[PDB]
Amino acid sequence: PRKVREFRRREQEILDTALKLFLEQGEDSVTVEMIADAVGIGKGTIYKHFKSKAEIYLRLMLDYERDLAALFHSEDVARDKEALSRAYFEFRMRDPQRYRLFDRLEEKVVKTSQVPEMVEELHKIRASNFERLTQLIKERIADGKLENVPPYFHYCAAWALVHGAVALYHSPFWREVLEDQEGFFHFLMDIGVRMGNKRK
Amino acid sequence: PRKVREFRRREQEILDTALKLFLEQGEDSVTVEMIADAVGIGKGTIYKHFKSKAEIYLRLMLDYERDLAALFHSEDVARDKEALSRAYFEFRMRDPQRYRLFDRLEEKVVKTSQVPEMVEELHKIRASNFERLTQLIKERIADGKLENVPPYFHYCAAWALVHGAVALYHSPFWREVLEDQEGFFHFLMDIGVRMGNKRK
Repeated sequence: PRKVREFRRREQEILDTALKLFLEQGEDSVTVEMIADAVGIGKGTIYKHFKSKAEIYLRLMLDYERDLAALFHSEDVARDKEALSRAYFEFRMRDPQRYRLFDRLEEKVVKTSQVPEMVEELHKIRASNFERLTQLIKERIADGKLENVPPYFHYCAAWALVHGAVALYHSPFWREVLEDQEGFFHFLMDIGVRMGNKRK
Repeated sequence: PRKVREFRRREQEILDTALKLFLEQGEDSVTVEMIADAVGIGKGTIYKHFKSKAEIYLRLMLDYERDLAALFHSEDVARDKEALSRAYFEFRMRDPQRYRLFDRLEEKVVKTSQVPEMVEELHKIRASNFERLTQLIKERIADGKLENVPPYFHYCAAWALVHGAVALYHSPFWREVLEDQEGFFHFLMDIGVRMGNKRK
């Protein structure tokens, strides 16, 4: 499996390197040559790893859902809720600058020359994760922690917050909160986990 | 006297009439001529009370803040919290399409070199309202309701939600949330009043 493991290493750095390159400067402002030079493998191996620039885009967005999927222990026997729900909220807001980037890339790629094999593969896992989210809510309404209301009361709520906070970390002058301020983050985590919780 | 009250009818009604027209039709798709006929008076009549269409915009946004100002009963000594905290959120989300209308209207022409005589009054009234909000936040940490963290931790949360919900009340598929479910509102109300509260 040795020829395999160094393939995955080379491929991963190119993915980690590239993400900084889009997040730094600009999403459109990078090319394979910049990513090739940032890793220094001379624009030929990266070609073998990923055929096009757009392929890296979705491979990032695919892997983003793979980790959110991996966060969901996916086997729903007992296990601790809330804490997984916290791991959810921590995950959604961990890189608000990355969040808005991925929205741009889906709006970019899907309309313009989408490589649909990964786009159509993507929506499947996104809809698969959505199911696991609504499932996570139902188990939490069953225990009695969360309030007994339709699960789209909640999944829309958990969506409205995460959409607003990322809009906070972005639109105005709140560059104070964006960097450091781990007491707003863990405060914001407690906001989501305690959102809709029942009080007698 | 009797001579006074009839000024207020035209101004109030035409503004109340007009506000509905933008939300139904479009903010830019309407003109004073339609608004003159929507209540059925001469355009010349509207002209004396209100100068141009673009100026009509801010008088709504001013009155929206004028009512929010009146809501914070700094006149009153007692000062009932929580219900005022709900009255805040109830006020902010009662017309989420109007919030985006005012947000969109600010994004539109009024921001760029149009009737600034009215524009700076808004910032003054908005910044004055901001004071009463952060004041209400601090007073509620005094009682022990909110968690003891810097008082704009909460104003940032309460802003991120209200920005997300308005984006939800605007989300593509949610035509039910506005009129079918009145129980989603009271769900968010219990969410807002109980947002950031301290535990044992």
